[PDB]
Amino acid sequence: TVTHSVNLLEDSHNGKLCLLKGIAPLQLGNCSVAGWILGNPECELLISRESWSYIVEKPNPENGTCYPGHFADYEELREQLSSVSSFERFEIFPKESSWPNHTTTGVSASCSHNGESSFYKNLLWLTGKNGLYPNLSKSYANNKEKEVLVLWGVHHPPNIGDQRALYHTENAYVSVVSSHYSRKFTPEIAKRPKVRDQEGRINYYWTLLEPGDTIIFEANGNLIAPRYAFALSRGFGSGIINSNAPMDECDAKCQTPQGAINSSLPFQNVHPVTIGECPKYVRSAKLRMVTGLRFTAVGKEFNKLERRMENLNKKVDDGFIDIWTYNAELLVLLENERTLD
Amino acid sequence: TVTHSVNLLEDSHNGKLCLLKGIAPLQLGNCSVAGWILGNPECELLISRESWSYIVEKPNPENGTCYPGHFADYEELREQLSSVSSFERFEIFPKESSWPNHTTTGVSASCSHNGESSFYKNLLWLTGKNGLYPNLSKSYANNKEKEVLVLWGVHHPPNIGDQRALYHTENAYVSVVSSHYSRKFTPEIAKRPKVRDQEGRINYYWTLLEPGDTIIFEANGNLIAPRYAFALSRGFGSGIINSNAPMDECDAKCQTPQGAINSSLPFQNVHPVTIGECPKYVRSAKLRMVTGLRFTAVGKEFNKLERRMENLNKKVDDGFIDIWTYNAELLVLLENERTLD
Amino acid sequence: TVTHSVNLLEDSHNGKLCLLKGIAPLQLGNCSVAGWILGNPECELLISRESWSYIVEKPNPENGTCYPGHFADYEELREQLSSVSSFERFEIFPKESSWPNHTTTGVSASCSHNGESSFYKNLLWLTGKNGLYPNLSKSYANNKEKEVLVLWGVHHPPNIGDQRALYHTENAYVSVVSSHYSRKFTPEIAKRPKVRDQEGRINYYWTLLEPGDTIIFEANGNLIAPRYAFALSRGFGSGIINSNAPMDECDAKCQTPQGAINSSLPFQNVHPVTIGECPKYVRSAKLRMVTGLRFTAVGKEFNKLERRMENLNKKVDDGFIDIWTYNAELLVLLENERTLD
Ligand SMILES: *[C@@H]1O[C@H](CO)[C@@H](O[C@@H]2O[C@H](CO)[C@@H](O)[C@H](O)[C@H]2NC(C)=O)[C@H](O)[C@H]1NC(C)=O
Ligand SMILES: *[C@@H]1O[C@H](CO)[C@@H](O[C@@H]2O[C@H](CO)[C@@H](O)[C@H](O)[C@H]2NC(C)=O)[C@H](O)[C@H]1NC(C)=O
Ligand SMILES: *[C@@H]1O[C@H](CO)[C@@H](O[C@@H]2O[C@H](CO)[C@@H](O)[C@H](O)[C@H]2NC(C)=O)[C@H](O)[C@H]1NC(C)=O
Ligand SMILES: *[C@@H]1O[C@H](CO)[C@@H](O)[C@H](O)[C@H]1NC(C)=O
Ligand SMILES: *[C@@H]1O[C@H](CO)[C@@H](O)[C@H](O)[C@H]1NC(C)=O
Ligand SMILES: *[C@@H]1O[C@H](CO)[C@@H](O)[C@H](O)[C@H]1NC(C)=O
Ligand SMILES: *[C@@H]1O[C@H](CO)[C@@H](O)[C@H](O)[C@H]1NC(C)=O
Ligand SMILES: *[C@@H]1O[C@H](CO)[C@@H](O)[C@H](O)[C@H]1NC(C)=O
Ligand SMILES: *[C@@H]1O[C@H](CO)[C@@H](O)[C@H](O)[C@H]1NC(C)=O
Repeated sequence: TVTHSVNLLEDSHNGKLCLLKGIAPLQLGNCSVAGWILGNPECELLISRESWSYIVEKPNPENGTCYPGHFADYEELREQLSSVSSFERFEIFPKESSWPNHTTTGVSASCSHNGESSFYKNLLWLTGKNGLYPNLSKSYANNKEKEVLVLWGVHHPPNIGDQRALYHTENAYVSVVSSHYSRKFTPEIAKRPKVRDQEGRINYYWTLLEPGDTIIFEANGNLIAPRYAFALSRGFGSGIINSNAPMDECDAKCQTPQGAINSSLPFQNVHPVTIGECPKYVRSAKLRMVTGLRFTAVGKEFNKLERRMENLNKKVDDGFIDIWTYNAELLVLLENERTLD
Repeated sequence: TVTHSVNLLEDSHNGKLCLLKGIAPLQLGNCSVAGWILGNPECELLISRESWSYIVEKPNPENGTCYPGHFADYEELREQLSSVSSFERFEIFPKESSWPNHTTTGVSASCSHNGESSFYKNLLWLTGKNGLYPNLSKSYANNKEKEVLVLWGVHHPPNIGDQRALYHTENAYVSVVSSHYSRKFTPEIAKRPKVRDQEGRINYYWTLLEPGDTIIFEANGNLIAPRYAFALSRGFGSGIINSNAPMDECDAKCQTPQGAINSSLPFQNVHPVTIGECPKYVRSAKLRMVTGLRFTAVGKEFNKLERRMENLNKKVDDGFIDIWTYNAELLVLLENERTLD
Repeated sequence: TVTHSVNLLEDSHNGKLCLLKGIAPLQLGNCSVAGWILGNPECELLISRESWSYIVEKPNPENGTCYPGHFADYEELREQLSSVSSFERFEIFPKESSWPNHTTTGVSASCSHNGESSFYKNLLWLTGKNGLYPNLSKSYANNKEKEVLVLWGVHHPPNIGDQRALYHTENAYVSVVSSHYSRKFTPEIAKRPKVRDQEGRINYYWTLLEPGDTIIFEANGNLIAPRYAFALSRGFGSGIINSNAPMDECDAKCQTPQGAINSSLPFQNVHPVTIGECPKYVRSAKLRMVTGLRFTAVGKEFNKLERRMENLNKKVDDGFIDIWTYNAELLVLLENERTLD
């Protein structure tokens, strides 16, 4: 365009999910956030990962909720976990001593691992023993000085005989309480479409038990209790990135779902979603300054019933993306009009 | 302002709801979206309209929900239907063969047509027969390769005798299930203010059964079952316009609630809501460029309990409307300062 | 920077919560909005205040909900009350004649006043009498020509014996109905963490009964009925300000949580939240124009389960704050580049 000029825009991503500042992300792989937290057997991240720089999820992961059901506030949980830099996966309710008189080792084929029927690892499918499902009243007091992510579930069996078998009551209930949180779940029994060869459901629920707060579970049946929980360490700059790009042990300053960015420029256009010390996104292509003469992630953050939000958010993000872009162009269009003197 | 100048702003709307690209809108008239979908008798659009370019609703339509009650996620449904370019109204559950042993032809005065008591046309008010309301288990499998909008309802009668009469049970339930969607409704019996001379209620519910998914209804009473559903064809550019302006068989490129726009200009100010190839809205009035010398609809998108959203959305839309406007003015204010050379 | 210049930015707040246009705010003090509306005894604003220019709340007020429980749509109520310029606190259900055969004067230590156990003042804790809790069916018809804010509550006692004592039924219910509003509450009985030395809960509910609409309460127990309600007078410019700054009987044109603003300038940076005829916020510090040569409140508007909203709103507000700021700077940066001629 002119003899001397400087480009400000970076359009080249290394096409890989590098390290960030020398810390490594968490690759869920086939697994989704729901399976990871719940401990879907196919994930194997449980024992091995507790820290990262960012989380990596694939566009359409299939290994999430193995036993069909509704994961309440799934997207709110995603937004919670975006800011989690690390955590501690601890056995809030030890399987061995917490449930002496309840048949742990409830298992389903819908969650099979290596061919054998199994179940989530961070949860527990309680069932009666010796013909009893005695009322349970287990409690946990968050004394870890970090907010504790607790998971649990309620089994909505397909028929009354199944419930009578698992729990030996027709009219069971699940009560979960804390200092603020109070809720009661009754199982809904009904035949349903046979997802993953299973005709029942499990409703998955969660809450962030704050330090000092005490959470109580009461139940005469239908509880998928927690075996492990998570003590969360919040962190800025981290976040969740949806992508299927490969990784090497490259290190970078910025990261984006298509690839990392390792360049001094202020701007870029590969993708607005970004993590770390990164250039700022624009839609443009031609940011040249003459020197001579002649944010949050997106995509799965909202569910069916929230399409307003998405639209609104689509209206907002996209708006700003345009807005600043224009200004940026204008700024150079001004500056070139000036620095041509 | 100067000898030579070009105006960029269009402030003249033809005051009519023309055709768009030669396709005709859907004029609900007195009827609202709720009555249209539910099939409020006063609408008469059912047999006759299945396609359009945009939907037209009046500010305060009175012919919507004839039998009083809460239409769940009404606004979410509006946002769903904004993107519907057309659909197919089909008899998911034929009245004649789907309910052989249940008294169809339940009717109320609150939905009267031509003086005779009647009922919604896209719904069915089941009632017992021969002293029985046998449990029903009807199912539908979406094999139409398009997402299917299903409607239904639950009758909350004013008193226990009314329920015992209609359904011959005091403790009825309604279970609606799909691959994800699972829900259970119990009728709430109570005397209430006598809206449209009716002391009971009907809670209206809906869902988008995706292709291949199977929806099951179970009930021992209190079901207002569907007679017709809708297979949706999504479409960009379409949308919902709230207005009372008249129509002629004029054709236009753009449309707005006050009137259409047929002009080459890039900008305008008649209304931000617009459909089709349209000039872009601003608040301004004086966009002149010298050549010489000296989005989504709005208004009813949110309910009572969501006034944050509206405020937020009001904060956003109005913001951008201002923002760009300024820039536009600035752009000309700059350009005139330049093109005066 | 240059010999002649004018500053446009105001960075000095008087550090006090003055009057606005000569009208005085409402200082809740220790009390929060919830306690104020509910009538937490420690507030004493009830008899004495019904009008203001704005509301003042402290960052972490401790005197709100005295009897533990969930205040439904608390934040939506805050947003409702932001636009309330005044109201009329009237005894919708007179304690003396509305509940002849129900033991008013239910009291708890969790709401103690001056050492004596007491209870909210705008609510009523009904309890049985002479061994009966006869079904009640009290009603109110809004004939005040202003929307009426109604409050009520449901006692979820810690154990079945407590409920049997207060209400002499194990399976109570609370039905609240209006022309649109219909709802039913069943008490959930469970031992819980002993907040404010209380092991039960009260779920607080509200609604805006519009003029002409009739609200009906039905109950066989567990009702914390209303004693007073509020007829609301909407008003622009008013709002809610969260702060702990002191007050004098100073008068001002604008107000902000850190302090008032009394200055002619168009801009400022002390705080974006503002009330009244105020300069417009920016982040900047150096707005000088040469003449020579060389919105809504924020912070508590959303709850736990809504962190998307907050993020979104944080994304929006902060965005605009930046955006306009830039433009403003640009505008002067342009103008100085021009007015230096
Ligand atoms: C985990 O995902 C795998 C697939 O990624 C599931 O295994 C089977 O995958 C094939 C395709 O490779 C499907 O056709 C099968 O239907 C899958 N199995 C079943 C039983 O349907 C596996 O089921 C998933 N398991 C969990 C726990 O997520
Ligand atoms: C449809 O709306 C019409 C009015 O547009 C309703 O008919 C009556 O309208 C008059 C005013 O013209 C009202 O005073 C009456 O109260 C209305 N009827 C009743 C029974 O109140 C009609 O009821 C509506 N019907 C439906 C099914 O929407
Ligand atoms: C109102 O708030 C006061 C505190 O501002 C509460 O009174 C006690 O305050 C001290 C601290 O000054 C705490 O250590 C005590 O725990 C408080 N009392 C109790 C019983 O815990 C008072 O309880 C509050 N009351 C209401 C109705 O809000
Ligand atoms: C699922 O995970 C397994 C094990 O890592 C892998 O072999 C497979 O490729 C993954 N699924 C897909 C679609 O790649
Ligand atoms: C569990 O059951 C055994 C059965 O003998 C009993 O001895 C024991 O006390 C029970 N423990 C708990 C914690 O319920
Ligand atoms: C309602 O529809 C009827 C029939 O089209 C019409 O006569 C009437 O004018 C409509 N209502 C109003 C207020 O115009
Ligand atoms: C309906 O009832 C009739 C009564 O004789 C019975 O013959 C028939 O089998 C029933 N059909 C269904 C579908 O319930
Ligand atoms: C609570 O209110 C009382 C009475 O006005 C006051 O003495 C006390 O200082 C307030 N609390 C705090 C923390 O200031
Ligand atoms: C209240 O109870 C008394 C008991 O004698 C009875 O006389 C009176 O009719 C009752 N009133 C109401 C309103 O229930």
